[PDB]
Amino acid sequence: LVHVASVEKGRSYEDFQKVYNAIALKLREDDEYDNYIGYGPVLVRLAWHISGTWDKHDNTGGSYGGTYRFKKEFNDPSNAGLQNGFKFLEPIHKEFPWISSGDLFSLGGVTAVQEMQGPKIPWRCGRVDTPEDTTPDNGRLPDADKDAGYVRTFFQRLNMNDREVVALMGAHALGKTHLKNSGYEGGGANNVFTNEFYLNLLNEDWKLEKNDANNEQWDSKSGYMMLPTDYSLIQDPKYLSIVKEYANDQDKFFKDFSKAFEKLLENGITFPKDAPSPFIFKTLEEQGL
Ligand code: HEM
Ligand SMILES: Nc1cccc2nccn12
Repeated sequence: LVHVASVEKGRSYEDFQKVYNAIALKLREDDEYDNYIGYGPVLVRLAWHISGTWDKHDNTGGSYGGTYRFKKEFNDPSNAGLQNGFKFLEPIHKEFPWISSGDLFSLGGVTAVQEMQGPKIPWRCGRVDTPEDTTPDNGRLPDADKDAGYVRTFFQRLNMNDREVVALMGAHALGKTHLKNSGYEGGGANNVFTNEFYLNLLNEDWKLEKNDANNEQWDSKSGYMMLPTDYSLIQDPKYLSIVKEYANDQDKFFKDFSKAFEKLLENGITFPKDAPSPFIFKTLEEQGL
């Protein structure tokens, strides 16, 4: 299976900046969502979930096909709550109906990270919608109740190494867990992209507690929470080294996150040699908008 990127006909950087802007403006406008978290965190999670179905072995899944639009994937139990991201993006897709579904979902995540003051994430267009029968089956996204060895093995399927996994998990500073979606609850209301996941892991007093869904999670009295898979990054010595690196170097985290996230969103895609270079979108702030 080769998935060759194909630029939406006649479109260039300025087209995609407009789409970016529309998402960014809606992020600013619809600020009440999820107890004033806003939609930034769920859009990042959406971009990851649409990409994280990829399997390096056969090139199935991945962002290219935009298959989250189909019911099998839309209704994956692992994707519970992402319907809110999809609804957010509906009027954007109405305004810009030429963009492919994969490009929109992935661009949503890029826009969210940047608008939340995260690193710039270079982004390439050209994902092409594929048919319903290309939708990957449920069960390719990771479980949260597991340990470091699970996390490490899981992410080999996505061709991610230890550094990539640890960098990517820093997105867990964002938003919160919701008992009705995942069987985990809490984490506060953060919508600023920082390296605080690593700082919190290292510096908080964590207790292993059961939540109201009868699942174990790690909680601190300050109101922070970590999944078992998050906490595994400080249980495993190789992950721990990396957690400490990012806790001590915000810029390095930003740079590594940006690379890993771009890679995640592009796994499975063949870019022709004469494809445009990745785009780096300006934030609303940078544009004076
Ligand atoms: C072992 C890997 C991972 C596991 C088990 C995991 C699990 C979860 C779970 C259970 C939630 C709560 C969902 C809810 O209840 O609404 C969640 C939220 C989130 N995850 Fe992950 N995740 C993982 C990796 C990632 C990666 C790689 C990213 C992005 C780079 C990501 C970004 C997020 C974001 C942004 C949220 C918050 C969404 C919201 O506030 O609505 N996670 N994650
Ligand atoms: N631990 C965790 C996982 C996913 C999202 C999130 N937000 C705050 C904490 N958190």
